[PDB]
Amino acid sequence: KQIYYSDKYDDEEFEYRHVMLPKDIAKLVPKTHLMSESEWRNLGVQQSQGWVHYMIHEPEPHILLFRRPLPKK
Amino acid sequence: SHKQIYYSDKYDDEEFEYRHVMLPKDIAKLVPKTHLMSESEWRNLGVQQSQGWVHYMIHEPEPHILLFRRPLPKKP
Repeated sequence: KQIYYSDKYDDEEFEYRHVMLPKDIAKLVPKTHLMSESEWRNLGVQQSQGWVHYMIHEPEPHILLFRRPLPKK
Repeated sequence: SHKQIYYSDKYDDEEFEYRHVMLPKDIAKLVPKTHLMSESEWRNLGVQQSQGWVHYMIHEPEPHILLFRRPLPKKP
């Protein structure tokens, strides 16, 4: 498999997006704490900047929810 | 599923920058069977990406997958 990034969906202050990890590397996503910008890059998830892991997902561990405030506004 | 379309990483080389959008199989049919798309055509599918992308090939085996590519600068 490979990593797939979705389309962005934004709200009143955040441009949203989530990554789809192959179950292969999903078993490296810590379940106890959010990943640091430096942490997820080490996984394989290449993105721009300002994209930060904002929420832990216990149900579906292969989905990394990312956030970032609207385009350097 | 608040999302269905998926973009892969920009695997590139010293000539062209690649990527490939992945449509949900419930749309493969709206994808022109006989010709390559124009920016307008794929944007219509809902594929959102940088303007410079170009539909250079139809993925025969599994058609629901769009194959884009763009030129990588430096010579020229």
